[PDB]
Amino acid sequence: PGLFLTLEGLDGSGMTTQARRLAAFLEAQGRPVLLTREPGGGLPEVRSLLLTQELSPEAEYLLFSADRAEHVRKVILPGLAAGKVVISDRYLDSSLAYQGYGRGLPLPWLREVAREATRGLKPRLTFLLDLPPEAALLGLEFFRRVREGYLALARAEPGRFVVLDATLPEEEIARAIQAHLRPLL
Amino acid sequence: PGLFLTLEGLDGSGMTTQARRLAAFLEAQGRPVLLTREPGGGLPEVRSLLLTQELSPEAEYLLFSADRAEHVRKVILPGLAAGKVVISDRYLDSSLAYQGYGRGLPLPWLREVAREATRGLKPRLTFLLDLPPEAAGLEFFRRVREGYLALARAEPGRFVVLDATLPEEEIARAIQAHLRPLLP
Repeated sequence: PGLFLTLEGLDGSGMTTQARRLAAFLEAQGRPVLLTREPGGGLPEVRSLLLTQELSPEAEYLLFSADRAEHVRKVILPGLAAGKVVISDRYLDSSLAYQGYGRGLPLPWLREVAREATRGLKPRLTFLLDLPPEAALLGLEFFRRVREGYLALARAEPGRFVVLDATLPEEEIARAIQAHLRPLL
Repeated sequence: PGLFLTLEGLDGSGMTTQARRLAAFLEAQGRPVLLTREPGGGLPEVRSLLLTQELSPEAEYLLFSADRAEHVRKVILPGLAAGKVVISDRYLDSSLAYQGYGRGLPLPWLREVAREATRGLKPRLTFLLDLPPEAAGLEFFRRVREGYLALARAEPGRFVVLDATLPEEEIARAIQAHLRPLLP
């Protein structure tokens, strides 16, 4: 059957740690799991470029989208087809937050592009690890737009987003995530 | 105000040669010219990623679009703003023909992606060098070749369809003939 779960938030919100703890939880339960991430899960070279290059928001988004399109087709959908729980550390909501709310691109266009890039694939649950930019493990105005952008996305889809306080101890966050996930297993 | 011109067609149709000769002709008319190309005129690294093995048509198109977005923004629009004739060896019609007609991606999606990527910028004229597909698998090239001709049928004022098998000098003179009413 397969279950698709994502993690989202600012860099340093503990997403990689929590994706690893979630994967381990599922391993403990005997449930096959695939852990993956964006950018780079589709086209690793995109990650390397976005690291080095200054690009227009449109070009940045379109590169992210290409990576995502490959990621969905070659990694995520085949994992789900095998009945795995697939966890992605970042997915489309990251582009919406950073390129949309952060860099100002219009959301309906972002979503139209994404419609064919993702083959319409949506996470069943998305865990947003919310904190102020100053708490992540001026220049801050961008990151505040992104943080508020994520909160905006979450309030628009309360049936998909679970918003957690990312400044809580690591173990407590993991237990909150497990609690939210248990009904879906 | 500038003038935006493109060349299109199958690879080996002589597009690069015609782009070059066109730039020369225009400079001889005292017109400043910017000669550019896709892929690579926006993000030269897109050429490596484009060769990625078994790349999905969607990913391929999105890669071309990223380069195209940077190309329009950083090269072509600033060129036009400076009053240059900008000639691009390939532009959006390349994606529509190859990724749309060839690889089967839906045209309306290709266009909606392109709307922001290109900021609606369209060439005044596009010279389509129509080449037999066996000269460019063959089934793919036949779709692409025919796809281009469909595009040209659909926008008959913008497209100038030329026989790629004619001598270079004849093609160049035909391009020159279509351009004279846009020059003083």
